[PDB]
Amino acid sequence: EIILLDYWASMYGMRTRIALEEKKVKYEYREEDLSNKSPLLLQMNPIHKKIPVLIHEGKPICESIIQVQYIDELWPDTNPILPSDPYQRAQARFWADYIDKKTYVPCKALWSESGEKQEAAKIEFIEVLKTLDSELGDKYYFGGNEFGLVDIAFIGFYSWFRTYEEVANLSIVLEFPKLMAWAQRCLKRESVAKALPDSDKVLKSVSDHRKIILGI
Amino acid sequence: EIILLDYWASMYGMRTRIALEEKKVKYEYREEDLSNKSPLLLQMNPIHKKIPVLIHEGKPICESIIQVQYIDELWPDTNPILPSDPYQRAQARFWADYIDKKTYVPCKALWSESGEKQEAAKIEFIEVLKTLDSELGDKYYFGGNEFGLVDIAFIGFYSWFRTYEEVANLSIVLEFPKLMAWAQRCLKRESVAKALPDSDKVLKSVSDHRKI
Ligand SMILES: [Mg+2]
Ligand SMILES: [Mg+2]
Repeated sequence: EIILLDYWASMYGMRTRIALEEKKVKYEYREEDLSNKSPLLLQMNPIHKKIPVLIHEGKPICESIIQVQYIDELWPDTNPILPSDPYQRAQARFWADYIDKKTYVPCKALWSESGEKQEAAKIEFIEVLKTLDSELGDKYYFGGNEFGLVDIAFIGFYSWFRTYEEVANLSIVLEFPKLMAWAQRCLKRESVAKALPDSDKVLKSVSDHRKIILGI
Repeated sequence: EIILLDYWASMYGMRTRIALEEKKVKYEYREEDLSNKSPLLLQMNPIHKKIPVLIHEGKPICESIIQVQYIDELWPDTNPILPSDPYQRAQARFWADYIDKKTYVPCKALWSESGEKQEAAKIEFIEVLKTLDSELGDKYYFGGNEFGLVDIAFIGFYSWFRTYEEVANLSIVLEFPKLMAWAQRCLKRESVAKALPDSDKVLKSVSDHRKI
């Protein structure tokens, strides 16, 4: 029994959706209402009370990158996610940690705010894009020749690029062609295609939120 | 060849010192001047430009919990740090992540700030202590019956407890006897005793810093 408590537009939740599909395991997806958290969510993640929460045989695993590693360790011989070499594994973890640190808090403001908070977030996210663009270099994947941990860690953001361009006046698609080509590569995988929502859907939802909540 | 670029009072650097000693590997420790970062530190950690940096055969590994895992994966059969069970390993990673997230900012503020910022830091750190005390429960170690990753992740903070008490007017020693007993347990390991600086030394350094 595997249950995933998640929110459709969460790029962090998408990571775990992708990991599960890479391993071809059957699981139950449960959509959470962020304004009305389920008792199960509160019971399983009492410390943070956030999605995604992975429940395996009644036991919770919290934090998306920890979930992905857990899934890779349980089914290591089916579409291995992490590298086998300890140094390369450390580098994968580093870049996944980088993405989390630079985006989870300082980038929610990209769509949920206007004014100075949004402006600060724009500067931060453009720096993230430049840094990852440089890290990718001319490789097919962040994992080198094969799809890996860091690819999973960032690909969900692709479904938000059009939103960031429209609500935060960012230029992403035309400015980072290497990243766009990388995303198109990843999108061909069934796990990724299944996990990522349509970009127009994300945009409509965020626009509606901004109109209703921010009056913008 | 193993080089560790570190700062003596960094509780994050202490983690990697402890892991290295747990594996009994020989390494070169290099003390960094935080106000004058070496060219080697900037070359090896261009993204964050912070200590600790572990250099192994000329290749950098950054971030202390990633360093500890790296060390454990290179020498897994000598004093294993992480659990062998994947679920237990996920929980260890969770609590190490919790510690990093909740402390990295509000513990700098404990000693480097005053006023509302320091008061806010005090509330956050007391919450951390209560949460970890609850998680430890009646176990000998965060790792259960044996010293493990989460123990390594938090034990360096012990060397700062006196500082937090004195500069932030916190009560820790009298309020968390289970955590105090846990720290005494950890201190019996040579790796931990070697890594943790004297509590009074940390306080003097911080006091001088606050004045100047
Ligand atoms: Mg690979
Ligand atoms: Mg153990």
